[PDB]
Amino acid sequence: EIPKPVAPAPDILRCAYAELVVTDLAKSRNFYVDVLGLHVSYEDENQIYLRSFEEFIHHNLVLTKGPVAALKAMAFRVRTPEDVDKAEAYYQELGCRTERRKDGFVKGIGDALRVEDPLGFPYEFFFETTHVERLHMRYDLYSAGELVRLDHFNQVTPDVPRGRKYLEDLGFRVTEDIQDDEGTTYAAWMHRKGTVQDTALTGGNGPRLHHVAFSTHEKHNIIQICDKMGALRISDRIERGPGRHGVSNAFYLYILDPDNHRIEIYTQDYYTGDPDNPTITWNVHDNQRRDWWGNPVVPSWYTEASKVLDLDGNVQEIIERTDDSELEVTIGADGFSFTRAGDEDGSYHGQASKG
Amino acid sequence: EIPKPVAPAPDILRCAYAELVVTDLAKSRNFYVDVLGLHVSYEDENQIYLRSFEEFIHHNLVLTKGPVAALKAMAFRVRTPEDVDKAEAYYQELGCRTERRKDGFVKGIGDALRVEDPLGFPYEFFFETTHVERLHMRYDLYSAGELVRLDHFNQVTPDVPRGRKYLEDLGFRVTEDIQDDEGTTYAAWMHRKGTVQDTALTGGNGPRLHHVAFSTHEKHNIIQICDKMGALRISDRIERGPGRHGVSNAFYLYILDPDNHRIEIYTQDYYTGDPDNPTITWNVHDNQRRDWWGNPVVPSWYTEASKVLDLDGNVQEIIERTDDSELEVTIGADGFSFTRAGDEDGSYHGQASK
Amino acid sequence: IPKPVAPAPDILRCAYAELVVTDLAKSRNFYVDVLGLHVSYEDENQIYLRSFEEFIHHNLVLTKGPVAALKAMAFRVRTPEDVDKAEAYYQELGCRTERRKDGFVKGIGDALRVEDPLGFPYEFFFETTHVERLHMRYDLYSAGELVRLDHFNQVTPDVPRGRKYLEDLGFRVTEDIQDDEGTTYAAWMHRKGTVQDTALTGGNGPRLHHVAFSTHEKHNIIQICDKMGALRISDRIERGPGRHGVSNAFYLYILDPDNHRIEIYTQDYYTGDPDNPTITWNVHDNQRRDWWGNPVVPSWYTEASKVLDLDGNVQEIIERTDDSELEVTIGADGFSFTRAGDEDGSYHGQASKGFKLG
Amino acid sequence: EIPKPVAPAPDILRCAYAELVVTDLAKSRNFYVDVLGLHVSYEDENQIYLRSFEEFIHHNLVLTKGPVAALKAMAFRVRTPEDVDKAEAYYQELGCRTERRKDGFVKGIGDALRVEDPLGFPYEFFFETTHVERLHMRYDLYSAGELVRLDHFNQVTPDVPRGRKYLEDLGFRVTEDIQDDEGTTYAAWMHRKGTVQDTALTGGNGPRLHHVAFSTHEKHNIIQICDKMGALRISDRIERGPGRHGVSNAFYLYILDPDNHRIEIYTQDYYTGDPDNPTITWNVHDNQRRDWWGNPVVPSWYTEASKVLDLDGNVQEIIERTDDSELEVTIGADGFSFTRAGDEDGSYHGQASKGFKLG
Ligand SMILES: O=[N+]([O-])c1ccc(O)c(O)c1
Ligand SMILES: [Ca+2]
Ligand SMILES: [Cl-]
Ligand SMILES: [Cl-]
Ligand SMILES: [Cl-]
Ligand SMILES: [Fe+2]
Ligand SMILES: [Fe+2]
Ligand SMILES: [Fe+2]
Ligand SMILES: [Fe+2]
Repeated sequence: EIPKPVAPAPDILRCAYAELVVTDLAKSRNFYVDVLGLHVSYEDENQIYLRSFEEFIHHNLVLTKGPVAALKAMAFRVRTPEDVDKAEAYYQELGCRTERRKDGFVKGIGDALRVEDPLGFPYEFFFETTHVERLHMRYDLYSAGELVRLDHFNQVTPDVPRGRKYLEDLGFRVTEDIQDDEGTTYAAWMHRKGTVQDTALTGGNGPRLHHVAFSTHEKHNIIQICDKMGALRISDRIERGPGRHGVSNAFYLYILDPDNHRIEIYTQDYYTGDPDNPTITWNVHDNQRRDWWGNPVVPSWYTEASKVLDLDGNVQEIIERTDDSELEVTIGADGFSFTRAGDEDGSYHGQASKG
Repeated sequence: EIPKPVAPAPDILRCAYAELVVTDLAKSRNFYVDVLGLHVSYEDENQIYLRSFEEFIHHNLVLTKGPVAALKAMAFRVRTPEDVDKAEAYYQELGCRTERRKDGFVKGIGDALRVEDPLGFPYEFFFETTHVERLHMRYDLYSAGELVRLDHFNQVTPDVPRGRKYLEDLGFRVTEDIQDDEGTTYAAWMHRKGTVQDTALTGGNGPRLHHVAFSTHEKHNIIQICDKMGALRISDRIERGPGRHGVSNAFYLYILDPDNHRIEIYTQDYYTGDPDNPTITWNVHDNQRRDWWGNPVVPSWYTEASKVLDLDGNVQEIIERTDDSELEVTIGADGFSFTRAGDEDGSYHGQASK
Repeated sequence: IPKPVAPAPDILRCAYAELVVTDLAKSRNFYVDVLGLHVSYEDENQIYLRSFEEFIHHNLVLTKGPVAALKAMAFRVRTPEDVDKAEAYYQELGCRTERRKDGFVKGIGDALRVEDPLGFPYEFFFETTHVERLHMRYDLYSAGELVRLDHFNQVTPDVPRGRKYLEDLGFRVTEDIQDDEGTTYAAWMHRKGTVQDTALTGGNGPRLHHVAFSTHEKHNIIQICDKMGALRISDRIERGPGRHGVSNAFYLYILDPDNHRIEIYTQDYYTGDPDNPTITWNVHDNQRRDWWGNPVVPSWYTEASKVLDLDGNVQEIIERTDDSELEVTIGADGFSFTRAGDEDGSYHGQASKGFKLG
Repeated sequence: EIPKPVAPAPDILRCAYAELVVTDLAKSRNFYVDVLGLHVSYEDENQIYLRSFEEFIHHNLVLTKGPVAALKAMAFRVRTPEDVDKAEAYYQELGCRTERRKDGFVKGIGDALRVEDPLGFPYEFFFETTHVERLHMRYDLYSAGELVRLDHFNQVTPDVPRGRKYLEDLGFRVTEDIQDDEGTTYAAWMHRKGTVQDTALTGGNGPRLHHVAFSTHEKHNIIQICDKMGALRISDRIERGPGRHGVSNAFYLYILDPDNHRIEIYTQDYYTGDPDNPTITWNVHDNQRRDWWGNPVVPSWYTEASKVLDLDGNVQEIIERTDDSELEVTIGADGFSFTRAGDEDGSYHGQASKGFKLG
């Protein structure tokens, strides 16, 4: 168990940006700018800084050329400059490795703290950031598939309860989770900004980054991303969806970038900002929990995820999950799922839904 | 081959309605009225007559209680009363069994001809029908999943070229098809009304009815049907989709009624009314041909379809396809498909996609 | 206008308009950069444009000239022989015709242009150069994509006279607007099984009221408005967006650099059955044009494009003598209602929603 | 100027519900339930309690039968029980009348404080509320026009800077405003929950309630409300819209209930939760500021609004605005608006846009 520090937690506003290491900056640019339409805040020969349509902070995504594709930092903005001090004291008490840079790690961010957190993830906390033109009314630029906000991160970690307690102490509130009747937790979702999630934990071998998620305005915008990928004859990079989630209630899609970093497109979850927001727990065998329409979850969604780096830029060692596997208990040879609890009709034994 | 009659073909306007035999009328009512929101044109203890939001003819669907669920008739509206006579002469010349009822087979249809067509399907041709309130501006009745038009039928038949030529002789024009390099035809789509299809042929054991399709206004209306089915905890009756079709370019969904009759929801195909409308042929191994996004086609979509009846109400015997199977050549053990022709990356062998 | 003995040509649909424009570059910016139409051909004299789902060569030809005007509204006919039928039909009507075996504009073959009995330059053709049908080119699809040509709309002074002539030509009336004293203000009529291929608006004419393009969805029309706001050209949004009464379509009217009016349109209904029910609206029904009762801007009733004769000269305007829709609905002596017979929700001497004429 | 109390401000979460007095409860029920599709939490012969599709607190709207239609309370939820005490101390320090009911003023609310605020508005602060079934996945109930959340209130008040400062001290941050070049503020928008607004100030004679706003998921849901009102032949109850706002960037519609209470339908504004969120100031003469497409703002939008009650249930006296009128300076006889700053072309002098004048 990760202890609760005496030191006060920093006041975290929201997920703000991810730094992803990519192997071929031009191929990555083509995906994120030409295919997906993200907006360039800054670029050079080593990095591309990208933002969503409604963003005013400098960026939501930094693509950094490197030898090994991986998550380098998942950054959360805090409420005040003093909250970066609070973050530093909090993680030091946790016994975590930290590094503070008054002029930032990436362009457009000022005083920033990176940490190797108790789950092995590279978290950044910052307040100071360079404001840019907020493009929210630039309908002359708006794409039929426009990505309008950064919504969340999702982390693969082997022990979900352990991670959950730590994030709650940090001020994240759990909104939804997946458990079974034998005391196992498979996943949890947790927030600061008053949507379903700013980050989320998926049970599995980790630390690995499961995905970064961007929002659209409407469901047809997600449909258009699929249609465009069909026209570009890259439909093989559509991993899963489009669908309606059970957990979160959002319309969604998962696609794969050139380094197999997974990107979710997401819209129309609900408000969670009240402190007694009702927590929703799904059973792992409920075939409407991940896709509300019962569409099967492809095995790659459970097994594949991105490496993460430590503060020296080296890949974190992966620790094996020993708790039961969501893949195995739902779609593996001895798995089970149901449509209606207690009804044999519409249940699946040893296979995925829909044939 | 089915020879072309010397008798002139009836002038067919469009698909108009289907009569489905159902085993439990109340359960079927629940599905078509309460889940799907179709509008009641007439009902009693034996039948429910239903129409879409924009329809002015009496109905687009008749649910008839009976012992064995099946298609009883797929009905096309013809241009004039005289076209019913032309239909009778045409099918008589083909040597088909016909039945003419001057006052109709179902309520709200007048003079009507039913035939056991050369592919074993029960076709009806009629002109006269009772007009009803056209609900196209009744937004006080509009559902979040509103079904707005009847769009098409899809028939399973063993020899697609044979059926295609017969339908061409009847004035249907092929818009799209699926073939391979060996010259096998797996499916064809063909129209009268100036959309992609009024009926369609799927290669397989037949005669069987693959589906009846209704359209929505927008893609979100199809999404809502899925969402509603999840809320009703009947997501197991979502068979395939939602998706974008390759063939037709329509946004689509397939669902299953209480007797396993398959219903497609469909929107936003394209205009085909010019007589030189370009015909599109897809390769059977193209994994974007059926679902443009490359999502796999579940085997039940290829293998399962509804029985059809003869004019006595008995189930039509089935003839097994001898041409190659689309299922087998794409997703079966010796099948394959591609994302990009000639590229092993994104190809699938002995396996479906994704 | 008498019904010829000669058979009418079999008309499939509206197919394209040729508009004369004064500044080709400014017109290009509007139709290509703002509206996203697709270039089939262009040079210093003309720009040929098509919608997303079209396979014929073009739906719009922009021709540089001194005086902005409609030069031709073109209908495609079913067979080559129907061009001969059109020629014989209009000759019997006593109309001026011109036949060009190799077309008037690029990508059209054998074509007949006529100065029709209402003074409009109609073209009939079958032969056209097929192009890449872009209907699945989602790599090109814009948030405001125009997917088809839907219809034309013509200003003419005597609507019944025009209606009868178009009925003889094979168009079928779907909807109209009349009053209780027997005046007709507008009529809509079709060949292709939608609400309209052309339409008549009562007023001084011949003038071209608009050309209409379709979108897939209502949000595509909303995006056009949003984009025009972002470009700071919201003053070129004339009217809308709205829901029509007549046609039931979602709509918008915008103005090109020469004030040619373009409608964007979606989700009208099927009309292909021969006994398709006609719908007649009362002129005082404030839901007939905008279903939500939003006021119809006066320019919509007064402004429209000049049309040319076959020499390229502007057609003389003939004044409407029947009552004016503007005057009887939104002028100082006008009225409209929300519910027939109800004073609540009625408007007298002004438009709906609190406005009078500017 | 309203002074900043020494006492700490309550921590306000969000707007939570309004109580509207209505004259004919059945007619009001038909509007809010049958026309608009709000979900009944409770009703009797005197009150109807309604919530939106995604709500889990007891209600977002209470309709209370009474002799004079008016706003009775605009209610904000606070973060903790202790924040109700803080609200009481805060308003007392401001010299405002307060009333505390341990078991609530309306059903499904617990310990609650109502106040006559410094602008004459009846505010409620509460934490405790009865949870109900959250209908957010009840797609079997979902309407083509479904109202999914309560979004905001909008208040008419004569002195916008005076109100703005008071609300800022209370912790609301201004996200957008409308000013001119002569020092006049015509309107301001301010939030707690991280959308553009939880409440808003519109310059005018007040206190009056301008509107209550509900959100939809998508723009087509707003269009459906319009379409349905046409089918019901109540298009005369569509006041303004649908449109795209400049301020807020939301797609919108304004409609009028049976007592002329104005309801906004709203979707797809942007995130404001960062504390340095950029404040956007529009010039009052910019004809894209209220409707981005330049559609004219109907004069009733500027002149009509609902009465508000004091804690005794009597109507609050109206105080006249002396600052310049947005109506007058934009669409009135000496008004002006532009499409492009400094361009005569597309400007409007002494009339509205798109060919209209004031009736
Ligand atoms: O591509 N296919 O799977 C198709 C295309 C159109 C259809 O109507 C259909 O039922 C199947
Ligand atoms: Ca000034
Ligand atoms: Cl999921
Ligand atoms: Cl109109
Ligand atoms: Cl506004
Ligand atoms: Fe996610
Ligand atoms: Fe189909
Ligand atoms: Fe039109
Ligand atoms: Fe508002």
